[PDB]
Amino acid sequence: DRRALRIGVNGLPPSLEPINGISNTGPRIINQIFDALIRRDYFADGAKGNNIKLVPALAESFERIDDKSIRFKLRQGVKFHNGAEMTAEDVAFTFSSERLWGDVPNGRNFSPNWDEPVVEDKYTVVLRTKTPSYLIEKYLGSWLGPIVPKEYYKSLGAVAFGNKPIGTGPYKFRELVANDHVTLEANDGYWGDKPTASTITYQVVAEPATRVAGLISGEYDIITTLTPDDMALVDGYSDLETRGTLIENLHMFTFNMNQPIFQNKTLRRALALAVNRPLIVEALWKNKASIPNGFNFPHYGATYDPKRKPMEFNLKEAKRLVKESGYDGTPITYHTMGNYYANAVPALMMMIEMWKAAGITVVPKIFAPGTTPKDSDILIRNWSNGQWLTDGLTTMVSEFGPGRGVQKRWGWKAPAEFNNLCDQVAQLKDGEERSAAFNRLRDIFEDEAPAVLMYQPYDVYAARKDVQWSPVSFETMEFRGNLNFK
Ligand SMILES: O=P(O)(O)O[C@@H]1[C@@H](O)[C@H](O)[C@@H](CO)O[C@H]1O
Repeated sequence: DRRALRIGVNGLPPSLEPINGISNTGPRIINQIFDALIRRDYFADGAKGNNIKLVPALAESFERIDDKSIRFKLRQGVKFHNGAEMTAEDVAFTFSSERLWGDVPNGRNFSPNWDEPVVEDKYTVVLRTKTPSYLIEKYLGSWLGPIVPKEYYKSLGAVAFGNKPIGTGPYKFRELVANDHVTLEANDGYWGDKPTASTITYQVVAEPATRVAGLISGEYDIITTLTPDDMALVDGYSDLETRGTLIENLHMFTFNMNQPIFQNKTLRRALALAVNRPLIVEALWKNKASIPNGFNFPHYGATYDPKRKPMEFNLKEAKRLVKESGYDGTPITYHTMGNYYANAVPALMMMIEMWKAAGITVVPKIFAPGTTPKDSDILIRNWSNGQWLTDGLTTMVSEFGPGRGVQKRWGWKAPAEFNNLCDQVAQLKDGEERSAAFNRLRDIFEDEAPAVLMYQPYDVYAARKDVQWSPVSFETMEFRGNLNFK
């Protein structure tokens, strides 16, 4: 009776464990298998997929009890896909030190300074931080929020769980063939709205042209990760149409600052100032992508500055910084996994011409999916950052802050003021002091260039008109109240 939904995707996450799966590819599957305590209701009050409104989901209700603690009263009788009941012990294990120190390597890095949860009774749990945090609600309504089954997860382990996941969500896991496909089936025991698809298959078609062809042949219902130039060919078919939105993600490139050439900021800044981002955005994105003024976005709220000035493209100063660095003309690789990111390779080719004008030789190192390149082989690599809280702390603090990946793993030796301001904004209410501390972090980041911010992508999907689904302003696919078949 219900139609089978087929989605052609750019890739699959390494795992379906909610934290390990954090990437451009995981949420669109994880969002279907799991629910969090709080859900971002993208379409609430007439919004077109961009509403920040957080509403209770596995939590029937909640109350903030002090500046570091929230008491959650859970929905009763909700079942995981294996029959076990969702209780306070599952929620406590989800945000426990045992689960978040998985060796799940980024559980600790993305999380606030959680104190241990308190199970007050079967359906009541207090989630709390060791220091004051006014962001707890936002953290529990984000991609960190999915609730996992304690006993099943403990018996399997994080990675085996990530291959056979069990959650409470509208679609249950059926099968996975690594780097090929994931198939989910409707959970007719779902506590929320009835799932409208019989099955949902996510099938990897790494090349966009082959993926557009699949939609025309009728092998796919929806396809992901297209560019604004693909819209003309697709929209020509009366049966098909494109659906796009400006998402809360940033396309960027970053450096292995352990490498001697990038241990200092001089050549990082030359590589940053030589990029003419408005020309790339015009030529490849039809001006649909948006250049931000540092890590600065409308969904941040009180920490968004509309009047902030952008970083200027300056070839003259980039040439002078190249000369100043002593750069001897060694070709620098730029690792890119094909077009995992929309317009990744055409943007790199344009930037190579801009870097050549500055006197820098950058060569592409296109690597196939499945090839996990070693850290030592990386010089420049592309990346993206999902701005995953409706707040300024993510991703300037969460990715580039003290003790986290960019500084520890990739060796960015950040200034003292930056790291102190990162700690201060975690324990600080919105207002005048917080807003200026974020514009100070933005100024330091611009001067050090541990990464270069390209643009906020205009995320383009394509679909059959007989599949009623609207994209959301994030790197996921929401089908709750947003998936009908004509
Ligand atoms: O760009 P990919 O690697 O698919 O996913 C990134 C994550 O690596 C990153 O940790 C997260 C938050 O910054 O944003 C994603 O979009």
